[PDB]
Amino acid sequence: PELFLQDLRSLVEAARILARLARQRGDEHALERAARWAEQAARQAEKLARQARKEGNLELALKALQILVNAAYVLAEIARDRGNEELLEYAARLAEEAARQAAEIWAEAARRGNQQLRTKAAHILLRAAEVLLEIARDRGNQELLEKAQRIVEAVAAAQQVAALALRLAEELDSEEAKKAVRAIAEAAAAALLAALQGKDEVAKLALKVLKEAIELAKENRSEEALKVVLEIARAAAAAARAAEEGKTEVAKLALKVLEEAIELAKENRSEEALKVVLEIARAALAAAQAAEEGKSDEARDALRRLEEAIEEAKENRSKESLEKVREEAKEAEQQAEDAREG
Amino acid sequence: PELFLQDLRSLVEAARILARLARQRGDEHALERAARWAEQAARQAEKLARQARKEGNLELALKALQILVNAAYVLAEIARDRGNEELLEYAARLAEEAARQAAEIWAEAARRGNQQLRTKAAHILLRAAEVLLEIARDRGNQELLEKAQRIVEAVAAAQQVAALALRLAEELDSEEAKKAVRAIAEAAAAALLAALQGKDEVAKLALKVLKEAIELAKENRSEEALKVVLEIARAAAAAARAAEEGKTEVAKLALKVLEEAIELAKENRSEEALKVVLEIARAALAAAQAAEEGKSDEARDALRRLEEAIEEAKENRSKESLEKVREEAKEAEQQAEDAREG
Amino acid sequence: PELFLQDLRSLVEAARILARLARQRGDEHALERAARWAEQAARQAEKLARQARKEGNLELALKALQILVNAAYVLAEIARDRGNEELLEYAARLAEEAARQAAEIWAEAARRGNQQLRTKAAHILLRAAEVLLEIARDRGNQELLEKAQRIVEAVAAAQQVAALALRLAEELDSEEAKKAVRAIAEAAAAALLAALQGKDEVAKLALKVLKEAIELAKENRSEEALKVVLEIARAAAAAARAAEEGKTEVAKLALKVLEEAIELAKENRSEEALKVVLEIARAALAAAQAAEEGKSDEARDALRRLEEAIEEAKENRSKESLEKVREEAKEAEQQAEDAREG
Repeated sequence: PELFLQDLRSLVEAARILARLARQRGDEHALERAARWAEQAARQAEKLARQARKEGNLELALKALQILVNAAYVLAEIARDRGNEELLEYAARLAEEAARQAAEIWAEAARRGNQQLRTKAAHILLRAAEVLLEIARDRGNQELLEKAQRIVEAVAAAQQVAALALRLAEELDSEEAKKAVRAIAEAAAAALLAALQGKDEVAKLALKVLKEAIELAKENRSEEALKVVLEIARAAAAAARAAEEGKTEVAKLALKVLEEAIELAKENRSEEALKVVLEIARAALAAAQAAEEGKSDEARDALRRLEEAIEEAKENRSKESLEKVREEAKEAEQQAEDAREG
Repeated sequence: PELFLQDLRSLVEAARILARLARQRGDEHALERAARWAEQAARQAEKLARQARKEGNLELALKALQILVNAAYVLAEIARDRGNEELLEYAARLAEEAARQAAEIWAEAARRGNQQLRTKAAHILLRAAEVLLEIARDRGNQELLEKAQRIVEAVAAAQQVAALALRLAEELDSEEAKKAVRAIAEAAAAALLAALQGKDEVAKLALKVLKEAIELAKENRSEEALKVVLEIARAAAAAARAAEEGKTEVAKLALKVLEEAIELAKENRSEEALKVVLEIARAALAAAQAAEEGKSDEARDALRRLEEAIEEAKENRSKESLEKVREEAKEAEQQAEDAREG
Repeated sequence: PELFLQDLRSLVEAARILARLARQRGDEHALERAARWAEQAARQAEKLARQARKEGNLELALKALQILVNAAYVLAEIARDRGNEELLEYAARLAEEAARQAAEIWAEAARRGNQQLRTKAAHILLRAAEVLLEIARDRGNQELLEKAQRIVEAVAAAQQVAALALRLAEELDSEEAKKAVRAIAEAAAAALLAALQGKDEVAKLALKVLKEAIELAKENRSEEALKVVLEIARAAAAAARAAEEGKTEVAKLALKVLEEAIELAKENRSEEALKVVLEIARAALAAAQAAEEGKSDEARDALRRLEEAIEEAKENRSKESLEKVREEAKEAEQQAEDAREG
């Protein structure tokens, strides 16, 4: 049970001893035996985590990482002394595919409404990226450092999106607010998986778009703006499925489609201009399912339609032309219905 | 709530990564960004601790230190590598004014009767002085080491005064004993703030006076001696407000006024000599409020009155002259009433 | 109470500061004072552990070790800098006689049926052997390393015997199984004390005999084989009291008396051959009390009787000669009754 979880922690703390003890004894017979006391151990937890994540059980699969994550820092002191990069590039795959399912845990954290666990996942991601640090604290994998500095940057700022949620479910103890906050966070977890892939600038600017969402939500908070930011929360969310589809050319385009809209929020802040912005986003949630489908020449065919219209409200913002970008926003929202139907 | 307390621990463990990761990448853009991930974090807890200590809430403001105390050991590895002593002398004020309110927590620990927390405060003071150690483990601030060696010495011995309290509230499970023990400890916390200021010898000998209190309390423990040591417990207490008033010349004099009295306790141990010692102390609790007032030429005017009387019981100790230092102790106790009235 | 247990943890963390602080200040007056803040502390717990182990209280005497075990790693940084091997060979006796009673705790763990604590004891043994590592991480006590590499090897494999117990009290949730499992573990704790003494090969092969017990128990598990392995569990157990009696010549002989029997288990697996093996072991539990008595010329006189009979079932295994090693096993079991009576 959970006794076998504490029955495995000592085995890990038995490799950190026998590996440091057998490297200091010339016992490469026991240093290869202590290097086996860690390889024979970490797998029994990876199958335990795969079966716990299969049962939809969080708190145990969460405690299954902090023990399995530390298993790298012991195999680091082993494969560094023996010098075998075939046993060092083995802990590389042991940490990359480990933090793999660590973010799929932080998904249903906000996607199901657990807020004290979406901040408990950051420990693993923080204390597991530190397994590549001391692995290259002096060594040097130049391309690997270009990830942890773009990964650890994608954790601390990711948990920062969960900060305004609390300070807005506490500054606004409402259900029309704690539903957006739980979904404007269920939409912020995608920025993790969007900068955790090669495109680090795609999601650096993805959360940067959701940044102005709360700033335009604390400035003008309507019951039609709580749903304007919420219909834009889970709308810019799928801009990662466009970046996670080669279409970072269309995702960094799609994620930017809302930037000038959230900028046109507190300038011409009208209940008729909000419902034109609050109705302008829904196509992005359909154009992202189209760049997660493959129509980059049809998403950009519909994306190049709201550009001269982005140069419409920008050029012509007066009451009859921002309300003409209203009958033009409805026309732009029709290109998605002509594309979603396909 | 307390979720934002765990939502801040990961942010600290995210600076210890990104600062060690960006110093090892030439990213003084991210090493100045990781040096900001710690500066933007520690303040949100210092205001949380100031608002928790404002509400009279212990256990949360106590857990607010162990996270805020560790914040120094991360900024140490930053300001040491960059070499900027304008960012290193910033963590100096971040640790000095931090342990500032750490002893004001241990005050109401015994001053309100919480004994398992007066020993929980020592962790912070011990694990926060260790933030100056690794900051100068090789560097070297010679004047700063002359504090931590006089500070850490003032913690371990301070928590030693709380040891006899337990072993006397357990060796004497009484209320006439657990009230003195809770006040002979509420009087021992002042020795912390008296050696934590420049005068390290003032309180080294202050607890050394309360040392013979329990030794003369385990030797001759009367119900009139439980109140003799208790009327001397919170009496020598205010000898710090004299040292914390420049008058370490009058405090180290006032703290020494009880030394020869506790020595005259188990030699001429009489219920008529106890009530002459048990009535000799109360003037010190009034002469300390006078050296905490400014009458160093009037406290020493009344202190130089019990000196030839200290040379009275010492010279003339026989039954008619220790009982003549009785009608002289009452005369000495009258100089405080002529001084307290002012 | 347990407040004095937390009132002692800070005192330990006050030596690790003042010893590192006074060695870095030339204060060999305070470095000898910090070396006293640890010597005056560790004994108050060793008497607390001796009085807790006297009261048969586990969880507190278990938490009395993790604090007392760490006390070595602080005195290591002291006696290494001062260079005095008369203060370094003092922490040697402080760690050897410490792990002394650490295994006598893991005894009644399974010998009384507590399975989640027999795995909690491994932490101490693992995190206390690591006190000799950093003590000789660079120094070098060649004969001492020949112990910790044979001690830490005797912990991780010892807790491995407790693994099959869970995976057989969970794979077979029975009382005829959870009684053997609690006794085939109460018999595995002796292998700890048998390789923790000079004879490291005596118990390396002792658990190696109990290894084939479960392998022959998962292959052919009868209700007469659950009692065959259980009557062999606590039978090979006392093969340590023979090794812990100089008679490692008779113990490594006695521990090997069951090897060829567990090998003759799944080859001629008969309910009439099981009850001949299940009745062949009981003499070992009586021949081990004879090598724990001193009759090495009478135990080997009875041990040299089952050798030509070991060369009987091996030579003559057919149905009439393994059943003739049946009427010979009863004859061999009679030499113990003629020896136990003495």
